[PDB]
Amino acid sequence: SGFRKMAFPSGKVEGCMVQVTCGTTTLNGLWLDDVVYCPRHVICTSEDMLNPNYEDLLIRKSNHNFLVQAGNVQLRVIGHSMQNCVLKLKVDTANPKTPKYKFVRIQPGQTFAVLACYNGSPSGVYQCAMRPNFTIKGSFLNGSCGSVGFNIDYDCVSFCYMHHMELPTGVHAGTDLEGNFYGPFVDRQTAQAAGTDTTITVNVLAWLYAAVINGDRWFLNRFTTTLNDFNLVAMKYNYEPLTQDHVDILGPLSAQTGIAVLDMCASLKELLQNGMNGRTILGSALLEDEFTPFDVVRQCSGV
Amino acid sequence: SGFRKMAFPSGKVEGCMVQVTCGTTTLNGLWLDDVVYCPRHVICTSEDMLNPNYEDLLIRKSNHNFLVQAGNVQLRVIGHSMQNCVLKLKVDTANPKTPKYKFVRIQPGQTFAVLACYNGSPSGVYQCAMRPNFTIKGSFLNGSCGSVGFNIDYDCVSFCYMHHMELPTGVHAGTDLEGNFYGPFVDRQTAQAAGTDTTITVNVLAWLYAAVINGDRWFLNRFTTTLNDFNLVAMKYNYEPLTQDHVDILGPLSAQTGIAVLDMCASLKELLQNGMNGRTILGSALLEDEFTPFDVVRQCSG
Ligand SMILES: *[C@@](O)(CO)[C@H](C[C@@H]1CCNC1=O)NC(=O)[C@H](CC(C)C)NC(=O)c1cc2c(OC)cccc2[nH]1
Ligand SMILES: *[C@@](O)(CO)[C@H](C[C@@H]1CCNC1=O)NC(=O)[C@H](CC(C)C)NC(=O)c1cc2c(OC)cccc2[nH]1
Repeated sequence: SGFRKMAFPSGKVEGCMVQVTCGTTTLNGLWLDDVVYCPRHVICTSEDMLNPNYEDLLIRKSNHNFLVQAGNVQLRVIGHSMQNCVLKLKVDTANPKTPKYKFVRIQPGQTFAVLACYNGSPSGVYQCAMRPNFTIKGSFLNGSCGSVGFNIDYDCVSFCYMHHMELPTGVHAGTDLEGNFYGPFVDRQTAQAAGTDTTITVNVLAWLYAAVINGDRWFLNRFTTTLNDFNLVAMKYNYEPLTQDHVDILGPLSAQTGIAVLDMCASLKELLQNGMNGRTILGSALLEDEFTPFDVVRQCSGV
Repeated sequence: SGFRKMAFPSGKVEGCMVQVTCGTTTLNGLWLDDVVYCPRHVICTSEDMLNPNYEDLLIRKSNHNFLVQAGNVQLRVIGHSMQNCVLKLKVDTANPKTPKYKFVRIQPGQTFAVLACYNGSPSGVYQCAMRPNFTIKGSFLNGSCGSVGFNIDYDCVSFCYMHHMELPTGVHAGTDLEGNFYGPFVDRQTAQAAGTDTTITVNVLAWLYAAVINGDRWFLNRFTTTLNDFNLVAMKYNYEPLTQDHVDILGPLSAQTGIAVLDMCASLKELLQNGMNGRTILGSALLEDEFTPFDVVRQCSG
């Protein structure tokens, strides 16, 4: 038993992390087969980042302008190209530790593991959720760009995020591995705001089921609600709407606890209107929304 | 910026997890050099775990009774021994993925990464804090014994925890890599209770230093205190007493912010006696006690 935010093992990703340097600008790259993926703004200087014409700055660069370091060995760049905001550097050596992998664009509300790296060296790993406003609440410092987010299904690593930016509010923004940003952000040195953040309702419900499976039932109530009436209250409290697909996705958790999804909605409705009154749920004083139904099932099945 | 419960990358430990099976009992082992370490109760039968005499049980075991597998490849056992609650199985193959490592016994309050493992296959990694009552609030299922907790300094892996037991309350207990249980538990199929838990004072102070570093410093007062006066006060609010080592590992943060440790102790004392008065610290009205002074520096420095 027990329930904590838990990331997939990062070993298969650590073996792909490299360092990319152009001028006095350094960040992390991802080395899969004979191509290294990194944020394209590595080709910028301090002055270029204010408003960079990347296509312009890229044609003016030569292969030998890119220093790529895999641990202690230097990889030779034998070609370069740009796909959206991601620079792709072909190299003379294929990474022998390349795992079975795929590039996936994650949906808002879904979770992934983040391997924070600095100077091409892994530093830490933690779970994040792609929030509705397409930011993530991570822990990134200077030099963390190029760090990637991922999940692992059996032995296949699905890469879904590469880090680029920290917003003024302290949250973080990035691209998928095709170089497309999540959210309306742009890779220029400007202060950018995200859209209004909402709470991932299906995740809050799943996390409440995790509390019941771990013995916490104090928030339950005898009342029930309709899907529409719950959504009215949810939208009022800046919660994402709950769809029938979400109700279907919550089925297994409902069958294990014997609590109908719409019964848990009434319990969440009361929590939103009455509050927790100082009480805690699974140790938290706030309603947690960064656990997916999958995340919960994978720690609370059999308990 | 940003504060997360962050775990060390698990790759150096993933390459060391194996599966150990005796009869039908399977759990996880740690393969370092030519030795596999694992919980000794792997030699017990289902009905035998009520009050095992591990010394007699081991007498009835030979090298050929132990099935050690890295993946599906069997590692031949060429010797066996018992050290406290851990079994050391000498194997014929030295693990080529063995990292530079050491065995450490952590103190209550310190944090470490836990690599959840099942049938020798890593499944997840998360960060834990060793409670003052020698328990960790983790996520462990059937088959998780033998999973290890660890820290990584540069390229050295410091192993500090091997999982053994889930308590009736849902928290977990285990040993260091020398087989010595953290806390007053024993490897036996019985419901054992942990001592009443307390708040990790040293970590709360680290958290306050973190708030100061970020410009959130309303709680700094004009008082100071002796270490003894603070301890006696802290024990009345279910807070751990501080040691000399606790004062010492707050040194870097005290020097970074210019706030003497005992001045911050006096600030904490005020918060304990008078509450927060609706105010928040780093966006929360609850004082957090699962980040060590090192975790704070790592996430404010780099
Ligand atoms: C990468 O490491 C750059 O290689 C870096 C990521 C962080 C720095 C601190 N915390 C992080 O996660 N990314 C940046 O510095 C990006 C650069 C590219 C061009 C987008 N810039 C920002 O993240 C950024 C710029 C500004 C800003 O301007 C002026 C004003 C306010 C916030 C801000 N963030
Ligand atoms: C290991 O996997 C055993 O190999 C297993 C750990 C977990 C199982 C589920 N969640 C875990 O963390 N360990 C045990 O089952 C141990 C075996 C001991 C070391 C011999 N037993 C317990 O942890 C345990 C026993 C009892 C009990 O008795 C009866 C009564 C109440 C709780 C309890 N926990």
